[PDB]
Amino acid sequence: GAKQVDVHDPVMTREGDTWYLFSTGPGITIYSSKDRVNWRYSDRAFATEPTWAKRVSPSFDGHLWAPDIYQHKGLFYLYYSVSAFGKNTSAIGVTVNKTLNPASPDYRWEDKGIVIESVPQRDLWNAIAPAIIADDHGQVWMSFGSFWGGLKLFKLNDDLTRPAEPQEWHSIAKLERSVLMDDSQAGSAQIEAPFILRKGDYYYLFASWGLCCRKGDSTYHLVVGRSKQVTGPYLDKTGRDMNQGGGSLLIKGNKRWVGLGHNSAYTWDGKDYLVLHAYEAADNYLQKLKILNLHWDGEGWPQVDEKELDSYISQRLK
Ligand SMILES: [Cl-]
Repeated sequence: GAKQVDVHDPVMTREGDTWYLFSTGPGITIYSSKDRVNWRYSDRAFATEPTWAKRVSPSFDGHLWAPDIYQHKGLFYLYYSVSAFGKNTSAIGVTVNKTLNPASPDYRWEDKGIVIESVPQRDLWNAIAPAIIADDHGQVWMSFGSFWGGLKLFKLNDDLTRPAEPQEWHSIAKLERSVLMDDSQAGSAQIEAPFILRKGDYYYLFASWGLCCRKGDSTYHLVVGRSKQVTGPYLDKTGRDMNQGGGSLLIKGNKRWVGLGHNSAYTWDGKDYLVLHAYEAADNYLQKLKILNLHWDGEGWPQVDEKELDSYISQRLK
């Protein structure tokens, strides 16, 4: 290729011998790769935009946020966020395809509409940044959230397009906020973008703390907690519940990478990987894809080598 690939809020999956990468961007931006390093543009999920997006977000600009990709019964489920900066006029949608290869006769994204929507003054959460997790009991869950009253988990219905009925919800992580604050304001609870990975006997909840998207002043970083059951509670290394501000440091930025986060995490062929964006100080703070090897310490906690922020170098192909 020649330049690193620029992404925000990345997720990944493999179909056959091809890797696919999904990013925040117009219609959700999709790339493909044979080796996880050299990436070509593949498609955008929506050629224009979801038919319903403007009614949720009247000033919608075409950019969909924070995708999650999930394989289930032979299909590909791509969750995506419609929102507006600074507000909780937001909704998570899902669109489904039979395959990820755009040359395939089976290739077509079909929107299934709104999974969940937040409404100002009704909901103390923000319906963005979905992540899908299955448990040991045949059930599938969505975690999501950003600012307001924090991160939530709810049970999905049988087709994975709406909340199961009757509904079942759980709070999984939170930072301080008084309800006397105006309901329309994001607050000081700088927590977002949950992602859950099952490893050994625990579920691990990753979350982003601090502020993204602000050049030299970004404080964005990753913290983690763990729970025996998918529904919590997620505790940190000191035994503090993430519902009361717990979370142990996984990785933070340095002089070259000022802010990093909004991660995913995967087990591929018996090894584990952390997938994130990081803002490159030497290139106008432009967010680059980073894939790091995910290790586990003697106490059962994830660990990464921050040197891989430099040695993992994606390439954008023609
Ligand atoms: Cl995400």
